[PDB]
Amino acid sequence: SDRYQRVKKLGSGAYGEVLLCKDKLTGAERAIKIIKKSSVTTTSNSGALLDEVAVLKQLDHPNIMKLYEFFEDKRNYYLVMEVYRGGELFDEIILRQKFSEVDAAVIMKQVLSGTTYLHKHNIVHRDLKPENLLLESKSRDALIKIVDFGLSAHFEVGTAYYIAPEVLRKKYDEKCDVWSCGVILYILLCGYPPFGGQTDQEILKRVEKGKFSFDPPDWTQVSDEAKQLVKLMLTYEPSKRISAEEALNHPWIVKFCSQVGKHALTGALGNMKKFQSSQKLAQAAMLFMGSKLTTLEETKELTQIFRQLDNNGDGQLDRKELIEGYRKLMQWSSQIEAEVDHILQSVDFRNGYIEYSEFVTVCMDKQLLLSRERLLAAFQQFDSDGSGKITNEELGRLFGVTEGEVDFEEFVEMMQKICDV
Ligand SMILES: CCN(CC)CCNC(=O)c1c(C)[nH]c(/C=C2\C(=O)Nc3ccc(Cl)cc32)c1C
Ligand SMILES: [Mg+2]
Repeated sequence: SDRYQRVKKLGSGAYGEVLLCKDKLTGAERAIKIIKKSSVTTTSNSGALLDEVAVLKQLDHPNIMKLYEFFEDKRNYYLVMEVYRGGELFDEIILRQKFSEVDAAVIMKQVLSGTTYLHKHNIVHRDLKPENLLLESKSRDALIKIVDFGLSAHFEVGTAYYIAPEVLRKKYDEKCDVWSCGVILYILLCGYPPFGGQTDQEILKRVEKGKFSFDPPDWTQVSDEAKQLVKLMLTYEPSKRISAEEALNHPWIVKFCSQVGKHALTGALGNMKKFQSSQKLAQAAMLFMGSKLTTLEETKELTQIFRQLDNNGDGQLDRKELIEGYRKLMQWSSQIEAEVDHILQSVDFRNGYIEYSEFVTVCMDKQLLLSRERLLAAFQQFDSDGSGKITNEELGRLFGVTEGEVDFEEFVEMMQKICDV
């Protein structure tokens, strides 16, 4: 009943899910965020909201996400945005064999130019983090695109490393983005966050205290200009913190963007590889457990659905009935659903009238088997030593940010049984 055809989920953003969709008109792919109106409280009014939307539609900067369309109906708001296929910035950094302060400045000039442009348009990101730094494509010269900013003044519904102390007190302005930028920069220069901890609670307590250091051996050979910039961006008092524009024009950016010898960041890069891979493995594990719970829920639900459609109570359904049941699971357009059911009837199978419980298992086993192969990818990027095992300590960092050795098979079993316990 619209213009877009859903292809798949890309992931999550502030206030809702982001779907890869096909524009039926031109065939072009778009990233579409859906904000379910029930999931938000409006803290302003429709005119104020639509005013920001009009500003968001006008943003045209090389380092800033483009917004094509904003529309709505009774249930949802829809934001139609560009798809970026270069991946997250830090996932690309950790593929490198070398990294210098020049490289760090070339990155930060882009982040700071975009952030300066947002602030000039009175737009605040408010949750700026590396995952919101997307490479536009796989092109060699791909630009960093900042995504997911805006709308914080209009809606109310890891990431703890990047949050300004004033945001924790819910009394902030655009200066909060400068702090997040300063955290990202700190990590670029030494490879670990300035405010650490094993849990969100621990991290945030360090954030609110506001103390950090430039420790040896990491910070020894870092330029005086870089440390000064970090200090200015991580100034505790928002009113005394430098602006995005002043950071952009800071001597460190000017000096290092005019060009890797005297200012290599080899140790930083090694740390970043460990930092990013462990973060991505925690994320993958959370998503896997997330998927396992959803699969068990939808299993029981689809069984109840099919049971109601089973008029004679023989535990069997034909193709058309199966489709009707699949439709009802989504409710808890028709052209796409028939494909998934038919492709699922391949393993199910000829007779035309099948036991729906078998359809249920085969349907969800394909969900569980798909979940593993996504966790596996993250496990492989994490497995920097040749062991193919995760230690109890590494596993402690994982579960301690989630809710003497173990291989991938044992790891999966440890998580699937945790979804039972
Ligand atoms: C479970 C792994 N999953 C892949 C399905 C997460 C990895 N992310 C993506 O593949 C992805 C891609 C290719 N693009 C995006 C997100 C985009 C995107 O491409 N454009 C865009 C604009 C605004 C906002 Cl808020 C978010 C986005 C994402 C999250
Ligand atoms: Mg029947």
